[PDB]
Amino acid sequence: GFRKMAFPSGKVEGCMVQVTCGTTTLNGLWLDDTVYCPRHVICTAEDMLNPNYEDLLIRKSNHSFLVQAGNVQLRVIGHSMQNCLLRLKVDTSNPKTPKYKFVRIQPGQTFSVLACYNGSPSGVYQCAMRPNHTIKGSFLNGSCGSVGFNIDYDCVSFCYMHHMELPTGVHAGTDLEGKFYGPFVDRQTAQAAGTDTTITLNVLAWLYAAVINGDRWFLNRFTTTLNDFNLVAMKYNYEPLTQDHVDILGPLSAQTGIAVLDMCAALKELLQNGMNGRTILGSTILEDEFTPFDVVRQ
Amino acid sequence: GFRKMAFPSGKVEGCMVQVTCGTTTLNGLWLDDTVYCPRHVICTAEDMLNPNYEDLLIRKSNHSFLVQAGNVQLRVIGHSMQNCLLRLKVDTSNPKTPKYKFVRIQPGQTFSVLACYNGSPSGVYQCAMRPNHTIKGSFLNGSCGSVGFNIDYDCVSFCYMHHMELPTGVHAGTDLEGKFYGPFVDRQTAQAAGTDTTITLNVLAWLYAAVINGDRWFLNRFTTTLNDFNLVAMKYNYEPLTQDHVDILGPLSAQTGIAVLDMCAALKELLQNGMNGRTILGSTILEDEFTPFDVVRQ
Ligand SMILES: Cn1cnc(Cn2c(=O)nc(Nc3cc4cn(C)nc4cc3Cl)n(Cc3cc(F)c(F)cc3F)c2=O)n1
Ligand SMILES: Cn1cnc(Cn2c(=O)nc(Nc3cc4cn(C)nc4cc3Cl)n(Cc3cc(F)c(F)cc3F)c2=O)n1
Repeated sequence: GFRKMAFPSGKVEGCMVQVTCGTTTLNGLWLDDTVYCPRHVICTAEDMLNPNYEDLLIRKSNHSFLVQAGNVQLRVIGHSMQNCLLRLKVDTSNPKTPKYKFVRIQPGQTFSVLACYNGSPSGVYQCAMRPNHTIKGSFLNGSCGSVGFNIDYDCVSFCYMHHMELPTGVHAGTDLEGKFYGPFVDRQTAQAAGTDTTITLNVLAWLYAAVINGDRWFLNRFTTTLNDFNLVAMKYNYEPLTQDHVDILGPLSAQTGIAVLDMCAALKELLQNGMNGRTILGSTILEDEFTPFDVVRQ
Repeated sequence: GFRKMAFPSGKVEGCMVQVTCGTTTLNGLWLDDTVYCPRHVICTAEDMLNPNYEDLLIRKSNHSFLVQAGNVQLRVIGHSMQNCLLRLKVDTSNPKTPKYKFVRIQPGQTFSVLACYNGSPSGVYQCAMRPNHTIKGSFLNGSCGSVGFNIDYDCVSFCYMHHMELPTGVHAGTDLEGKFYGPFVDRQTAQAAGTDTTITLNVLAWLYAAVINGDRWFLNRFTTTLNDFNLVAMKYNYEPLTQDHVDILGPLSAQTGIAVLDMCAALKELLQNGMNGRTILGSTILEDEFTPFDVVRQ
């Protein structure tokens, strides 16, 4: 019974606000007395290609910022720019602020997204940071500033602030210090992501999950070293497997009785021969956004 | 970017409590001054096969119910049984109760699930009521009493309270009046649902979703009648299509400009010739847990 599940979103929902500059508007994140939002909000339509953010910013007063939390207008007391984020100081502390921290997630790791429009939460889903530092999100116009997060105990680890859609339909954004994931810049120019690779640790977890679910037609009796598997994997644009990843897969290996390198030998034959029309957990494509942690939990 | 998306769960998270009788514990739903929970909580481990709930309930008083809303304890002031649910009147009106309704959902309709573990939310995901009145959910031990719901403009429509997992790994529960979906009874005995069917109206809406998102390869120049299509549907364990179904699909037909019976002809070809190892909206099976409403909203 494996499926993508999001963390409950309530702790983030009480932090979503709307931020408007003139006629340009997007989502912002209200923690304590600070509102975080993409600095792109200070662009007019003409500014959106080739903006000079330091010029646009110095030309702004606090009153230019219209910050709305539901029915309530909050007043910007002060404002500073931090990389590609604005930090708006505001006259009131959010009573709903959860315990939180700002983290920089790593490729292969998952998080929940609260997709938001004009400061209003719309939906929640899980997705993963890709090796090429984009995310395959589900985002419409007005979603700029929507936030990605994980929850451990009662602490929300914010890790993603949505900025833009790339021409291929994938998405780019920043951490909550405003540093972009990947080689992107916040301008309305056509930017291409590098070629993507498959998250091997997660494909391996998925194969383990399929074995736990009773499907083992892809297992074989070949052996491989880590080095020889990594050489094959890179020829098929799969990420090489580190020994840390082998350690991460330890619990699934012990539960199923299939040594990590033996599952790699299964994967190797799948990569070289394909699936001869067979399916795994019902699909002909190897899923790579289900983490070992997700498998173990479900 | 088209994926299953759950409603933001904040309004439901504020209603989740833990209910314990002796050592038996599960989740309850706290609305105004009432906690709703499965009556199975009044079972000792020895009672859980073939219990007599009328017998067990008369032997308890308000004191025997321990209700915890996080750190706070709520005092039970009264109690009664309604079908397979207990209604516990409490001390305190939940200050966080949203605008809400209780609805009974029909087969093929979708809802979000807030999976909970002994009173604490842990995950959220979208699923559907199967034609055979079970749910293909993701529920672990301790999830009894978790709730399913939809949201329409600040009003939460509760439609499902989780009770149990069947031998096949699917799930069974009640509406918020305590009446089970399907042929099931709340006791720890092996029970089976009827044979399931694929939700034709949902597959068709998902094919429209694909057309809108650019996936056009499965279309053909052909067309079919309702009666001939249903001859194919029965042979492949799909639900028969009705004119109401066709009427429901009108807006999706208009937006894409593909007549409904034209999409049925494409579906008939997909069922008969299988897919070519190609994908529709990223998946390699015909998805049937998106309603026409879901496709529009996304
Ligand atoms: C299809 N899609 C998927 N994700 C996105 C996110 N996204 C967005 O929501 N808005 C953007 N531009 C704006 C236009 C506005 C018009 N008004 C009146 N107000 C607006 C505010 C914004 Cl932010 N963009 C484009 C974009 C946003 C950036 F932050 C950036 F650095 C470069 C960009 F090209 C956008 O991608 N849309
Ligand atoms: C793996 N899984 C998938 N869904 C479920 C839901 N589920 C559940 O969470 N609990 C159940 N039995 C209990 C045992 C308890 C032990 N303690 C200390 N407290 C307990 C409370 C419960 Cl409810 N069940 C079984 C079950 C629950 C019912 F409500 C019912 F009518 C029949 C049943 F067989 C269960 O399925 N677990």
